[PDB]
Amino acid sequence: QESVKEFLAKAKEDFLKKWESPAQNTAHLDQFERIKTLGTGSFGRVMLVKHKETGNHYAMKILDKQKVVKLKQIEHTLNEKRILQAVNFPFLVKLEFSFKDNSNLYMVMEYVPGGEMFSHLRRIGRFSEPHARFYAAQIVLTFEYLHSLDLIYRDLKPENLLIDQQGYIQVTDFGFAKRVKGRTWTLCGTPEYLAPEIILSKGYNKAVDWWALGVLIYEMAAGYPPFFADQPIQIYEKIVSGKVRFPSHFSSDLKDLLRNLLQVDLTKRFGNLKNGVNDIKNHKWFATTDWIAIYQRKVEAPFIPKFKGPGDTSNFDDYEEEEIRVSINEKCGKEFSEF
Repeated sequence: QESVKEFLAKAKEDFLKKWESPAQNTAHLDQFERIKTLGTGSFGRVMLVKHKETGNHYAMKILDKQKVVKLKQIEHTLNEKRILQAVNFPFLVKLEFSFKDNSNLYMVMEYVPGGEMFSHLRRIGRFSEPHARFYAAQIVLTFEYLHSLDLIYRDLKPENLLIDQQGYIQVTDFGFAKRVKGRTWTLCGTPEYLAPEIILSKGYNKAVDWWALGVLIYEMAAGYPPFFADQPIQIYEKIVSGKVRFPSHFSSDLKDLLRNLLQVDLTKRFGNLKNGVNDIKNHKWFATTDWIAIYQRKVEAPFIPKFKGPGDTSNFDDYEEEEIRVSINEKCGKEFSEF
């Protein structure tokens, strides 16, 4: 416990230095060769690229400034980059470079070829309780780290959990990550993973991450999320109801933990009590977990993604290659001046 406290203090000092003096403009597009588009969204894309000089592969997130403004994701994109450049933890994907041009914002990250947990979960069906516990433990440590720096993550789901070549998690997408002391109000996340207090719209705190952990653990072990319905409105009804139905194969301990994580009133929810993360870390379901060994990656992973070489992308879906448009005129200069 003393080694944790001492680790987190050093980590806060490290974070705050970089938080106060953010790295900017540490590379340029011309330094990278495009290999393949790994994914697309409403205001950007992520591409596999090769750094021309070193031959190292990276995952490059490219965001269209005009589209970020239109979808009102300005502050969110600024948060993402500022937080990512300042954090350092094994289970967070490392931001190696960032920069911008006339048209786009760029975040070059370590490439994780194993793909998203979500795809592996669908292929396998459901994880064993020992299997789920392995992943969950890493998320518990990751939140313990993030919350210690007053950071809420807010985008937990298996889609955002990449599996590295050691079979350990790397969390990607900090679009909803925010530094806040106390409460915040933005309606954001994924309907299946939203805490009641987000839906209720009265404001909320880091306790929403612990709720989402409850959802993640359920989804991992059951093969499907605890609150599912045809339409978001019906999903939200189930969430705020205070009712969960657990599969028969769920251990008594697992159910107890999920009852305490999927706790509707944020003042009785595990991880938001006076005793914080220890209520989770010391829970019976985790009695077998060696938290230090997990941090170190000394625990045998349940599954190692097949490596198929550098620049192989078989763990990702296919996407048509579209142009990377760079305008001659600077766009949205003011809005993204801090990037």
